Amino acid sequence: QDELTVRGLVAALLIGFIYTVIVMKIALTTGLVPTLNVSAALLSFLALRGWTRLLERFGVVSRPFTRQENTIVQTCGVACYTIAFAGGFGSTLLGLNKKTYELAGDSPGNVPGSWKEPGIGWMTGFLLACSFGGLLTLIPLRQVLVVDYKLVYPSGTATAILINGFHTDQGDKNSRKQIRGFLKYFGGSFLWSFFQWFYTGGDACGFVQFPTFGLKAWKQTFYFDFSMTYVGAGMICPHIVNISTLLGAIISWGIMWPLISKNKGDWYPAKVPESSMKSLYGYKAFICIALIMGDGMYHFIKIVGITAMSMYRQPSWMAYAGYALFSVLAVVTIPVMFKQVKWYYVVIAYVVAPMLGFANSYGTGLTDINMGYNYGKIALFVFAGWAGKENGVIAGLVAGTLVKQLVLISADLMQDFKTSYLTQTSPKSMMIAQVVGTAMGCIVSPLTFMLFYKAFDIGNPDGTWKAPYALIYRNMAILGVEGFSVLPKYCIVISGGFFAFAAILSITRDVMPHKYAKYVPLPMAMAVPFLVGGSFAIDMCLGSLIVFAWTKINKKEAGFMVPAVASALICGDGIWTFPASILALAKIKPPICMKFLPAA
Amino acid sequence: QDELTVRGLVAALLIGFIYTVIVMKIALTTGLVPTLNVSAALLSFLALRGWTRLLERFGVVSRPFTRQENTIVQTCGVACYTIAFAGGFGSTLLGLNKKTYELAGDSPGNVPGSWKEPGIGWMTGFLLACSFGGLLTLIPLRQVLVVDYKLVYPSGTATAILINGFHTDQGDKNSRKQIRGFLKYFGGSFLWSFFQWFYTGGDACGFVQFPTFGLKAWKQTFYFDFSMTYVGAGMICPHIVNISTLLGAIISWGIMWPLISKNKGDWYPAKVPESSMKSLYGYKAFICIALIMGDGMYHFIKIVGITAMSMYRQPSWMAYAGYALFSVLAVVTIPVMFKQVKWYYVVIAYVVAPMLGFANSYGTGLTDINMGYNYGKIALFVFAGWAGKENGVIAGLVAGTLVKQLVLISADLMQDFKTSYLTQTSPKSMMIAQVVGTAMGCIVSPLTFMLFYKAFDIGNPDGTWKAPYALIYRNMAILGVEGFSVLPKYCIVISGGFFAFAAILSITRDVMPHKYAKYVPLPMAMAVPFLVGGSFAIDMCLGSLIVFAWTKINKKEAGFMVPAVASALICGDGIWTFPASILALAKIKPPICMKFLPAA
Ligand SMILES: CC(C)CCC[C@@H](C)[C@H]1CC[C@H]2[C@@H]3CC=C4C[C@@H](OC(=O)CCC(=O)O)CC[C@]4(C)[C@H]3CC[C@]12C
Ligand SMILES: CC(C)CCC[C@@H](C)[C@H]1CC[C@H]2[C@@H]3CC=C4C[C@@H](OC(=O)CCC(=O)O)CC[C@]4(C)[C@H]3CC[C@]12C
Ligand SMILES: CC(C)CCC[C@@H](C)[C@H]1CC[C@H]2[C@@H]3CC=C4C[C@@H](OC(=O)CCC(=O)O)CC[C@]4(C)[C@H]3CC[C@]12C
Ligand SMILES: CC(C)CCC[C@@H](C)[C@H]1CC[C@H]2[C@@H]3CC=C4C[C@@H](OC(=O)CCC(=O)O)CC[C@]4(C)[C@H]3CC[C@]12C
Repeated sequence: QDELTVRGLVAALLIGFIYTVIVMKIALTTGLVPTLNVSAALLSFLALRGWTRLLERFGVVSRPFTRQENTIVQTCGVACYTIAFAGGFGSTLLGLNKKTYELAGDSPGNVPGSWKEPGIGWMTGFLLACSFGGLLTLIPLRQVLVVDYKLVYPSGTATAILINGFHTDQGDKNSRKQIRGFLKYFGGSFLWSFFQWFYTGGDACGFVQFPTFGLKAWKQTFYFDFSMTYVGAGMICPHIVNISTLLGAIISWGIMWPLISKNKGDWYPAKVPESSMKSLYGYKAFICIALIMGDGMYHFIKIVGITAMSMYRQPSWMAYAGYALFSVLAVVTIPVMFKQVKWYYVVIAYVVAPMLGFANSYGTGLTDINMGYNYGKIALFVFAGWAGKENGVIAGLVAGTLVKQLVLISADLMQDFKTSYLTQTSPKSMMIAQVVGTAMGCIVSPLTFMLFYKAFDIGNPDGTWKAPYALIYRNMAILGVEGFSVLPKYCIVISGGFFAFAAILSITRDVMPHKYAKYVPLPMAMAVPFLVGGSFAIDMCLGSLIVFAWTKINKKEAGFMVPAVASALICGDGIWTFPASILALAKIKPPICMKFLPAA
Repeated sequence: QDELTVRGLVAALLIGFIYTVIVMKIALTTGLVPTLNVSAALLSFLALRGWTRLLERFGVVSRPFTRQENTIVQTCGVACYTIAFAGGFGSTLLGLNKKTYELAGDSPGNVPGSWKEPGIGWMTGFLLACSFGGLLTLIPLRQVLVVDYKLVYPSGTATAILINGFHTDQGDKNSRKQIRGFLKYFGGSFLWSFFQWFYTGGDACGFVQFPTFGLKAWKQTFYFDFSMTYVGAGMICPHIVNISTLLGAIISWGIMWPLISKNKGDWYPAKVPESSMKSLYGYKAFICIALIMGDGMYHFIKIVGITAMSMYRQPSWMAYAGYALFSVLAVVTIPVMFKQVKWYYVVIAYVVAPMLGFANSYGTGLTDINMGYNYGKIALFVFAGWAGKENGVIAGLVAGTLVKQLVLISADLMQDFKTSYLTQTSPKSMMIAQVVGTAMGCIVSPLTFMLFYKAFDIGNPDGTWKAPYALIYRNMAILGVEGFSVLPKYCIVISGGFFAFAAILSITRDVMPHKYAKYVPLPMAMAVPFLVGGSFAIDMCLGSLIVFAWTKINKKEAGFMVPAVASALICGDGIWTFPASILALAKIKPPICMKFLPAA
């Protein structure tokens, strides 16, 4: 009790509903889904405190609003609208339409019978079959990642400190300074993000696209964006993670991509545009996943090996028993909706999902970057190649959704579990909130999507309701119909080499003594700057430099003030994401565009 | 003794010589003469300390290098290169050439016999006749302005604190914090100015031309440039000065100029470009000088009235006796060089010079802005109208130089006297340094100018050595040949109205009780934003806002730390002016141009 409340369920439903509308409409118009996890924590506090104070004003007495209750409300609210974008409503499930089929055009794999129309009944059934699969895998993941590996989730840590500060009324020698120090940088970060908004009024202009080291380095993604989220995240991360991130940027963007791009006419065709698996993006996706798989497989096998040895020498199996039940339920249900999907396609997806989900959850616990979109695109490509021209596009799209959603749900909610750990929230109550929130998400989102779908015209390339990613994901399946031959030359060989390189580094860190194991780079921390630019790496290294400078200047103060200052920078930028979404919701666009030119 | 040293004279000659070359070449190529007063103080310290330490390394003993000696060296050095730009070598004396005469073209007033060629003999004689006139007027001005009126010269105050910090080795509870606090902001301001340099690579782009309130307000000069000099200057100025500066910007740029510009076809011709006395710049120059004259005349008359009453009831006259001697020497000498100039033209110039010099020196003591260039342009216009088409262009140019130089010398060296006051430097030793420095300036500058003039081609509009202001000043004289009829409609009436308005405000402040005299705006502080934009006013108000916020937060700390922090911001930007000049000297230009566009 005192954590699961009726008022909390009502507040979570309201927050989950309004956030679903914001996420859905933005996805159906621009496709740039914002991260609104931090804003939900603030809205949960304001809504419930206002309700309690309203009762106080009228004389009605209510139960005290504690920090554990606030975490549960955010947890239920987050899972409600997470399905809105993790379910592929604007990316993959929208790519099954006949409208998207016609936009793709006449091409191999795009057979006349590979289009599906949206509907409330099948979408709700599709989500319920697969949404409750990731939740069961989370229970074993919480122990190994949050409490055993002690991974720091910067978004989870920042939200936990924010939630604690709201409910911390104790007067201590440090508590007062923690809150006041948090407020000074929270307001500054929010105003800084608010100020930047007026000058990001075009393609690649603003403080985000600032060439701090010149235009030549900026085009190589080696600039410094003024993002306090990445600076704040890097402050609470260990230096080895921040250094490893810089190495990945230098190896990929400073060495590898310039060298590989020198063969734009020999290795891969030059007529095809970039950002496609046939041209220079095959290297981006496959090498990046190779590093994570090379490191993720070693860790996952080691955990199984340790567990196997412990049992041989002698609720963990309860979660997997329930996971198998939902896995079978999905296997018997999904091919009924889609004749294209075969029964064993779903079995393979569910078998490798805990492994893929573990890798992304582990990666999110180091660099605060959720790479579940990359896994869905890779899973879409391989599954599309597992079927011929017939029943291939739908097979890739549907199988991609299962992998994309389960992996995204895992990483997103692991940070939410990190918040519960720091706020002394009961894990069993957290499990109930996610199940209730996910169940409502599987009902609200299909209803919300159909309300937009029926009222407006979605998918028109020359209209307000344009979904660019619906066609992009459709083209990935069409290109994925053909096998691995479409990948550029030496793409598999280099990926296999980096798989070995990732494997060697993982082994090297656990075999060498602890003295020399503090300097081995992390293979999957280096993998993040392979898809995103090196600007993220520079920001993380700046955060470590600030902590390194602060620690030397004042060892005592930096011990307890760095988490508070780092959280304020993350929260302040995170809070502004809600007004920025509303401005984007109301078609209000930035007035000015701060462009940089080479003294033309 | 201990202030006038042989090593100081040698160092001042070297600093004065190198600064003359930098000022002369920049004036002959771009015309944007930098303010290098702060950089001279640092170079004086480094040069002499290195000389003393070199003697220490070799075992040679030397007299201790004190703060008074440092002030004298900067004083002699500043006066040496001040004549380089205050003498109109690149603006007015270059406008007398036959090359400039041909560029002006066929127009009334530009008679065939109104060109003069440069020469070492007459230029040296011309300067010696008029350069030592302003110095004598300074001696009475020091008492009334520096010590009696207690005007704060932000550049003089900042240099004095910088010079004191170099020679302050005492260990006190506050002295250590004063120096360390100065160093933190001095390095930050220097790096900030250094960082901005790479992005100001074009016409109106960079952090200086930042539309902090939108593009509409920026075109109205109501933006916030990131200039730490103006922010630092406003911190040590009283709030009434900073508020009055904002009022002048709102009245002129927010009300007057938009309304007057609405008559671009009726009041003044629209074909003629702006920034000319015939179109919208007559209002800028005449109204701005009207406010200063309205306030300056009241103060100057009051000082004479107080002095007259004191004598009636009963070295001041020594300075004026010497000033009259040089005034007569100029009168008998200048018309010999120029047949165009008549004897009584010089007499009128020297009679009104102490009045004009007092007004600019008083204005420089409030807003740290030297407006002697405006007086020279106004003096050029009226004196050109005092002669017909014959002997009119030369009469305006020559008479403009006397007014421009004497007024510029007064304001520039009054800040130097403010430095001596705070550094406990002997005023009589300061007088000797200025005379020696001015005498060398009248010799080095004509030699330096002729070295460039003989070696290269100066005045070519399509060459590296282009002097835009030489022709602009030439056109002012040609337009000034015709009388006050060329001024736009109602220009004199509005200027006369603001003359009364300035007079009323000056009287109102001294007649009302001290309780209500703290809120009367200063007429000549409002006059500064009439020529420059309102961005300067905003920066000054930001500095007052910082002090107002700092004082409320910590009354004790803001008492002694504000001058140190304000000086560091001014000095840091001032020091960078020297490397920026060297980069401009070596034809090195900024790489990037940070342009702002309306989301085109
Ligand atoms: C003490 C700390 C704060 C150091 C400050 C960081 C410097 C190492 C950075 C800041 C500005 C940077 C410069 C910003 C811009 C350029 C322009 C760039 O020239 C271009 O190529 C621009 C486009 C073009 O000219 O074609 C060359 C690198 C350079 C000098 C960068 C080099 C590295 C600099 C000096
Ligand atoms: C200390 C922390 C806070 C970050 C500071 C990093 C920068 C000072 C340095 C480190 C890595 C450097 C980069 C390392 C590698 C490259 C690759 C190089 O790319 C190419 O070789 C061009 C290839 C082509 O022509 O396409 C251009 C310089 C650049 C961007 C360097 C620019 C300056 C960077 C970003
Ligand atoms: C708490 C403190 C820090 C307040 C922050 C200052 C605000 C009062 C300033 C900062 C940004 C300013 C905005 C910056 C840019 C614009 C664009 C401007 O639109 C334009 O006209 C741009 C050119 C065009 O669109 O044609 C309208 C004013 C506005 C909203 C400005 C209004 C005033 C703002 C919000
Ligand atoms: C508080 C301190 C630190 C300075 C902050 C000042 C700004 C918040 C305000 C004060 C004065 C304002 C200005 C007052 C007057 C005008 C005149 C107005 O000009 C016109 O009427 C346009 C004329 C034309 O169309 O040519 C445009 C708005 C502007 C620039 C305002 C923009 C916003 C300003 C700069």
